[PDB]
Amino acid sequence: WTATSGSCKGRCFELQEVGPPDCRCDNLCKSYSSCCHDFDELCLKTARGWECTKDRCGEVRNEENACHCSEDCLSRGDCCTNYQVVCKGESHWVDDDCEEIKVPECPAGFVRPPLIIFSVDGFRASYMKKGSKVMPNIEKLRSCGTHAPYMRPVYPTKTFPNLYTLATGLYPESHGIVGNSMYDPVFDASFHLRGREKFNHRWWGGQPLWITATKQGVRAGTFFWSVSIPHERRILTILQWLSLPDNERPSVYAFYSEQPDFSGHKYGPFGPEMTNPLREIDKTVGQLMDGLKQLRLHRCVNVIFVGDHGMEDVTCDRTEFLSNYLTNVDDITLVPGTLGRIRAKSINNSKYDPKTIIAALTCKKPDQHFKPYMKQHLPKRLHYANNRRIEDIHLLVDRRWHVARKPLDVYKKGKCFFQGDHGFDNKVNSMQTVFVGYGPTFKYRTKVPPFENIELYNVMCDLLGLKPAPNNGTHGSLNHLLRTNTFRPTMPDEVSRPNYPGIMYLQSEFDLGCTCDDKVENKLEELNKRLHTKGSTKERHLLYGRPAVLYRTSYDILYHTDFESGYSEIFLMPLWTSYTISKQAEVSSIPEHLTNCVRPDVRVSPGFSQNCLAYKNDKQMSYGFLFPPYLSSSPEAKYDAFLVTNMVPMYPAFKRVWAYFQRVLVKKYASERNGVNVISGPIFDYNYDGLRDTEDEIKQYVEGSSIPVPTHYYSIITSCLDFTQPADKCDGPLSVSSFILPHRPDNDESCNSSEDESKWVEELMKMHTARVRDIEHLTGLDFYRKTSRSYSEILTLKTYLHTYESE
Ligand SMILES: *[C@@H]1O[C@H](CO)[C@@H](O[C@@H]2O[C@H](CO)[C@@H](O[C@@H]3O[C@H](CO[C@H]4O[C@H](CO)[C@@H](O)[C@H](O[C@H]5O[C@H](CO)[C@@H](O)[C@H](O)[C@@H]5O[C@H]5O[C@H](CO)[C@@H](O)[C@H](O)[C@@H]5O)[C@@H]4O)[C@@H](O)[C@H](O[C@H]4O[C@H](CO)[C@@H](O)[C@H](O)[C@@H]4O[C@H]4O[C@H](CO)[C@@H](O)[C@H](O)[C@@H]4O)[C@@H]3O)[C@H](O)[C@H]2NC(C)=O)[C@H](O)[C@H]1NC(C)=O
Ligand SMILES: CC(C)(C)c1cc(Cl)c(C#N)cc1OCc1n[nH]c2ncccc12
Ligand SMILES: [Ca+2]
Ligand SMILES: [Ca+2]
Ligand SMILES: [Cl-]
Ligand code: NA
Ligand code: NA
Ligand SMILES: [Zn+2]
Repeated sequence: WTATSGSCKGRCFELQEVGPPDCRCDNLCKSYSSCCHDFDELCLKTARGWECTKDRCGEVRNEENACHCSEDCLSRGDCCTNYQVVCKGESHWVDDDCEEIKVPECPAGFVRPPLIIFSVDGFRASYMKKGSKVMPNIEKLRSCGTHAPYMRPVYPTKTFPNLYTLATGLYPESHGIVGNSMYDPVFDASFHLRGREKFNHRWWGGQPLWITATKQGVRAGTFFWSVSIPHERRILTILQWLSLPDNERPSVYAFYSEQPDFSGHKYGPFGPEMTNPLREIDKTVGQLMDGLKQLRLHRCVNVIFVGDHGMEDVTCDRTEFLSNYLTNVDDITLVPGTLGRIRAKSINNSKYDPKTIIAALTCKKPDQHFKPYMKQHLPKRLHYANNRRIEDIHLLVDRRWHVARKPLDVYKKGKCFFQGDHGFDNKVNSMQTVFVGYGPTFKYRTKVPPFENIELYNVMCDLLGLKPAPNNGTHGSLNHLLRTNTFRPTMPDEVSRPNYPGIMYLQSEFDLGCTCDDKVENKLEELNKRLHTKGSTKERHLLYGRPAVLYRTSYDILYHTDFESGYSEIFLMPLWTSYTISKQAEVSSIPEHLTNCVRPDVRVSPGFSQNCLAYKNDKQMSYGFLFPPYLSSSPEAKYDAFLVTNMVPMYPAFKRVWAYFQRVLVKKYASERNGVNVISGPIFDYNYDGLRDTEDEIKQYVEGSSIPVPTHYYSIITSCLDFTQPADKCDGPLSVSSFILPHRPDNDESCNSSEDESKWVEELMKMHTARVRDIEHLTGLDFYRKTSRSYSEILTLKTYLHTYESE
């Protein structure tokens, strides 16, 4: 209940929320059906429109007008935004030449440059270029300020997940807004676009920027605007708040436009009808900047122009129906569209089986436009699993397509309405969105590389002098956007120092069940192999320092001619293995006599070694090697590759992937990149939280042993960004690509896996591309500790994702 017979007189767009049943005069009142009776009359005035004209100049103040052209309007803070242009001979902001803002130029009583976030729904990255002729205000922001060619959204590429990521720095799995629609089984409650449950605070995890600000003494404007408040009134309200007294005035503000998303759904991303919404958004930007200029704030305020996601061409005819695959289609609930989420219609049905649903949806039609996954098997770059609101079964839908339960869902919701949609995999080009920063704290005329929207919360906090709440950004990775206010991070401290074992065991102390045909015998070459086991080639194979171990554990550094490793006594395998392959390196085969060779490592105790008998007796599990025997520098060096300390457990199906990567792709990348340094290793993430498992979280071991089975294998492949220099003699910036491959007992994910590895393996590896940072979270390791580069630059490198999309 609301007692709507109080009044909004002098309270219009009040910042503090008053509690029921007292009637409200803030934005949200409309969305809650709780505004006072006179809210429209007093707070939503429209009389005479939004622009001054010559005949209104110097008018007598009429309080009914939407905005004012009277002499007193500047001091009242309520002129139409074009007032000084029409009445005082001033230029529009867009007509002024760009001049570098070297320092904030703020009115007295301004303690810090304010931040205004201008968010645009569905603003696809390529609009900046393709629409530039109709968006002069936006183009001036972009060209004069700091811009990226695009910004990567989070998955799913929907509105609420991305806007709340912008506000928190968190992945959807952590903040809780995992889609525009959700069921929470602990609450037994549903979240929808329509209606009232979406306002309950239990949906919204983390700490959004407005709360971070408020807790630290910085006042915030509203972030959520009711759909019926027109854009001109949103801008006027921001400008009015900016004229408040110092003690009352917010420092952070947000504007939101429902466009161009609204029209893009109807007409497609480049429909001819899209030109007008882009014109209109630009006009609104022009109003803001003109308004700021009137207040003498245009060289004081930092402005962020940012989108939530892009838009793709999607029509009703490109719909896959689960009714064409499953017999049991009425025993499931599907969350449909540009992603699929499946759960049981009834939790009383004990004949519901996820395995049989997945199998009925796997590779059933030759041009099938979706792929089913258990959520823990989704590419780790998506970070889309660790939330009870994300259903166990997930469908990744091909760009340009939808998935639905039955045809009737599409025509009874029989002809097609829509031509655009979004929600797809966040690496897809059409889903990419925009970032522009303009103001005293941003750089002048500066282009920066594409980056992820999870990074922006930290920067917004830096722009406002706030300490960010714990989040998924990597604070410092965006310092290159900023003139000043940089955050100066330090490297994390190493927690565990390594042991450096020498030769401590005789061959006969081992009873591992391993064989090797290696009884094959010189003081020239005897001292030389000794130097290699003490680390004489380490400078070649460990280019960026050894990774630091950031948790408590017991591990050994092991040196060899061709590779170096950090060997875990707890997990009985390397945490990491590092090696460099020059452009000139040669690929050889595993000699016939060494096919089943595994050799005891006399530096490492039997008790902390793997054994071959375990693999013999585990009928499902085989083994691979981290440093590949195929890339040995010489016949004699190859024996090192067969050490028991270089062995890792591998399903035969996965060994097909791994063998092709090692035998073919590494050498290909070395030829293309002019050498590469490779770091490879295992990952254990049995609870799919994106974070390194402790020993007691491991769910699977090689049968009859304490050898833990990795969930994933990673590689980090580094070279010189200037590819005219070899990877091992690089003077400047680095270039990286990485992956986190799921360690699966089948290749069901790859529908073409019966074919030669040259037709499917690289495609798999591209799907599972990763950031170095993702591998850091999953391993508790810290890479690139010893380079010549600035730490901020290295942080940027660690956040890079190699996407494999063209332009
Ligand atoms: C991305 O960045 C984020 C933020 O940095 C990272 O998330 C953090 O990860 C930490 C480790 O997983 C985690 O720390 C835990 O916090 C517990 C207290 O949690 C509450 O308080 C915080 C602080 O205000 C709050 O933010 C939390 O909010 C979550 O939950 C509510 C709903 O309940 C949601 O509104 C919200 O969206 C959020 O949900 C997300 O996180 C939770 C986990 O907290 C997930 O379950 C959800 O699916 C969702 O992803 C909480 O309200 C604390 O109690 C934990 O302590 C246990 O573990 C320690 C280890 O040191 C152990 O010593 C203790 O014994 C203790 O164990 C006891 O509980 C166990 C489980 O009940 C039990 O088995 C034991 O036997 C013990 O009884 C733990 O420290 C931190 O909360 C989150 N923060 C957020 C915001 O998500 C994320 O990791 C980053 N991602 C990547 C990939 O890097
Ligand atoms: C989390 C939240 C959605 C409040 C949000 C976050 C940020 Cl960071 C911004 C910014 N800039 C805007 C935000 O909301 C804008 C908004 N208003 N009205 C809407 N209606 C439908 C959909 C979105 C909106
Ligand atoms: Ca949106
Ligand atoms: Ca884990
Ligand atoms: Cl109302
Ligand atoms: Na086996
Ligand atoms: Na297959
Ligand atoms: Zn949309």
